[PDB]
Amino acid sequence: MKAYTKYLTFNTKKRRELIRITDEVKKAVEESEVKEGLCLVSSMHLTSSVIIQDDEEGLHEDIWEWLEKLAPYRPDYKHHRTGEDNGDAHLKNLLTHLQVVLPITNGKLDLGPWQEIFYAEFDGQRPKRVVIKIIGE
Amino acid sequence: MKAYTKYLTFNTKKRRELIRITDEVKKAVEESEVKEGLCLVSSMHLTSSVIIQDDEEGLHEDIWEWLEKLAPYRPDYKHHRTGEDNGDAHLKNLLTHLQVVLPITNGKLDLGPWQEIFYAEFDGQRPKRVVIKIIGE
Amino acid sequence: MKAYTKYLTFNTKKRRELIRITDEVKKAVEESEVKEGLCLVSSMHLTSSVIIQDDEEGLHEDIWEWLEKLAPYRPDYKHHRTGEDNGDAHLKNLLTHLQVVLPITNGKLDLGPWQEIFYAEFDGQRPKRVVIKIIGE
Repeated sequence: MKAYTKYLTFNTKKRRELIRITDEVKKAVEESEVKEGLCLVSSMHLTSSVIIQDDEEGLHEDIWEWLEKLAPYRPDYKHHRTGEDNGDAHLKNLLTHLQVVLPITNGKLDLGPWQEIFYAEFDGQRPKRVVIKIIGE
Repeated sequence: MKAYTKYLTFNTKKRRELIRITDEVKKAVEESEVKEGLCLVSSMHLTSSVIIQDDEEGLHEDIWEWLEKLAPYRPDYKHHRTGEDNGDAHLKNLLTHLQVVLPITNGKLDLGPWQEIFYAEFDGQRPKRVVIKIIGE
Repeated sequence: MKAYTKYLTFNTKKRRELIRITDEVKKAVEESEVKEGLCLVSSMHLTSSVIIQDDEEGLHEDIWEWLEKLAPYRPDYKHHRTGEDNGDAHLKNLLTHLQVVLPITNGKLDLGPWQEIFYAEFDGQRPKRVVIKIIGE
């Protein structure tokens, strides 16, 4: 059986940011030479997630507003006992889920007509990685 | 290694609907002849998800009410700049997560005593697909 | 191809509880002899989930408070028609997502610097299982 691993590193210019990584993942799928298989794309951190959204602008704005609404920055989270006040970023990671698993069909990332893979940074400005793990034939 | 792919197509009679697809997935697991492996079941759209719930009626009603409560239809989402006002469906997809991964054990879908796989449509009435991707031996 | 299955059983002392199972999963990864692969860790129940959080105390308290806030116990959920009033536990399962999929790299669980796998019980005090399903080489 074939297996392929690749790590993507980000250091966003902002604390919160949406980064397209579909082509990155597609590059990995090609390198893996896998014809049929599974492709896991997961954030290795608790304050960021790999999500599948689409490209529309307005929707990107809606998700930040919904995230802030459901998992708002707060000064009083208990996590702040450590002096860290990125508690909301952890909640946003829980909310959105840290990862996605995609099919590989006929040597291709099996995506829907509008699906796009993003690295959703919730506490960036420092080096953080995303793992791509592919298995199959 | 063995790999099997199958797409399920839905065109719900309603914008929002709960559709049982466990037997569909089980049919695919049988066709794949896989003894031991993994089975990914994922929506190929941003406005629908594959979820695992159970069969109880009341709970089905609770999830729609909770979804509407956490990701309410709204006329003012920015996504509406496109004239599309299914923004809430995208949020519901984020909320519930687009997919599930299930074990295949001894040639069988490895499910809990009450687990049932559903295709949860949040903006239906048009052709949308779900991918089943199986790998293993 | 190699495949390995192991079930973890819990019967929490409390209705709601956070249980570390990272070492349990690591034990399974070792037993599987898999060098490169995927490792699914999923709750077999609708009222509990496998989540990835980190170890900080304050954050553990924040997640219970956020969960209760987003998916509060309630006496009036429709699910209660059955006399069961664990409706909130089902919602919490939806919220947090029942499972996680982890990479196996060089015979090791491929985890981030702070990632820890937990069994998050939302209606415990009875025997419930978590499945570990590993495939790869």
